Amino acid sequence: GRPGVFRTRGLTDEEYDEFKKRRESRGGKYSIDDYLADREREEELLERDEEEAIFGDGFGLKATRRSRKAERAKL
Repeated sequence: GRPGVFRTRGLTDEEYDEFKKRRESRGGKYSIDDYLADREREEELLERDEEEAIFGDGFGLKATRRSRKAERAKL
């Protein structure tokens, strides 16, 4: 335990700028820990899933549906 009113963990200008933007989004009511919590997401979301076919056995979310053969695209 420590009396750290404002933490950082290791936020560079870019992460902090994002944080500022995100904090402005909250009208200033956005502490670093709120950011750090979603940062715990961002890093998880930084890799996997979006690389196609990681979020399960399929990749339908981002499947390249070219669909050049569709006489009835909407039924």
